[PDB]
Amino acid sequence: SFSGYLKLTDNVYIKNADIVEEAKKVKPTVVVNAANVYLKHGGGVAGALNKATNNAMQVESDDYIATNGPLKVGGSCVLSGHNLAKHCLHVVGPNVNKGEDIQLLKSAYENFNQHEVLLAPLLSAGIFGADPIHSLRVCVDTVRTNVYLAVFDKNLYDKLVSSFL
Repeated sequence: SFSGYLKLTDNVYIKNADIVEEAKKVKPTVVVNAANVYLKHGGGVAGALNKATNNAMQVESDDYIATNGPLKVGGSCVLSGHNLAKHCLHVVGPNVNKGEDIQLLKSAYENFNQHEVLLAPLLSAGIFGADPIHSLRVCVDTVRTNVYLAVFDKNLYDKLVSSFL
């Protein structure tokens, strides 16, 4: 199962790990993607997850967008997890670098509550430009299901754990 995760709360766990490597190892029921409204998996977690699926996640996502149109910021869709997970929950956190509303981060985390257990990144962190300390705070205060957070950056992981209230 998941291993080496530090317990933050009753249901939130955290580890300094590459989410792609965690997904290939654990093969969880749900891996969360840090998606944009277009499901264009170019960089960050999305680019890395997509690259691990040999671009199959992108092909599937483009068919989904062609049929359904874009997601909302704060919204999500469930697609295949390909070789990484049974499912991929593509969640759109606000991208503060693109001027999106940070108040939508709580709405984005609410999507996790539809799944009993998930492997996930911190939403809106990294290239999405939000404060990762704030993202972890919103995560612990919003998610009620079991979330295993994979934090790619070592120094950020240490800062998140040492500053966690």
